[PDB]
Amino acid sequence: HMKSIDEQSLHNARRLFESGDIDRIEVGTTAGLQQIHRYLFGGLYDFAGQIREDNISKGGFRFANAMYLKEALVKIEQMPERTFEEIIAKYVEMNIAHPFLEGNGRSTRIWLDLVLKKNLKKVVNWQNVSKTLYLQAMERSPVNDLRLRFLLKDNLTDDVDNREIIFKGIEQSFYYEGYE
Ligand SMILES: [Cl-]
Ligand SMILES: [Cl-]
Ligand SMILES: [Cl-]
Repeated sequence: HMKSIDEQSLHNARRLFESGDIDRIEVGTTAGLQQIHRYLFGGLYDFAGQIREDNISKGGFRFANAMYLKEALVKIEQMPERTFEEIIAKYVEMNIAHPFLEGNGRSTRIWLDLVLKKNLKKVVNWQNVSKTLYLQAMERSPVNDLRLRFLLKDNLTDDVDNREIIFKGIEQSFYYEGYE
C-alpha cells in the first residue's frame, strides 16, 4: 500500500547513509540538523528543514519558545563537543529546542551520532536501547541528564560503519516515535 510519511522518511534515512550523503553534512550545527531534516522529510512535510515559528508541546512539556528559538539555537550549536558528557549536554539542549514542527527526535538522533562519531569515533547502538528506557531518560534529561548519559554510554559502539548497526538503529529510532 502507499507509503506513509514515516515509511518513506525511513527509506530516506537509509538512503542518507547508503549514498554517503551522511558524511557530507555539517556536524554539530543547526544547519547540519536542518540538512538531516530536509533529507528525511523533503517532499513529505512542507516545513522540511525549516525552523518553526509556532510553539509545540508533548504531554505537559513545552519545547523552547519559538519567540527565542533562533537565539537559543545559535548558543546551542556553539556548545563544545570534546567529551561524551559535553556531547550529551549539547544533545539535551537541542532536544529541548525541538526546532521543527515534526521529525525532531529522528533527525536529532542522527545529528547526535555524527557528533559522537566525529569527536569520539563512536555512535549509539540504538537497537539495544529500549524505547521505554530511552523515553524516560529523555523525560528526566532537562533536570538531570545522568540517566541518559549512562544509558547511551553503555550502548556506544566503535563499529561506526557497520550496516546492521546503522540500519537496525534507524529502525529503532523510528520505533521510538511510534513507527514499525
Ligand atoms: Cl524552555
Ligand atoms: Cl553544559
Ligand atoms: Cl521525530
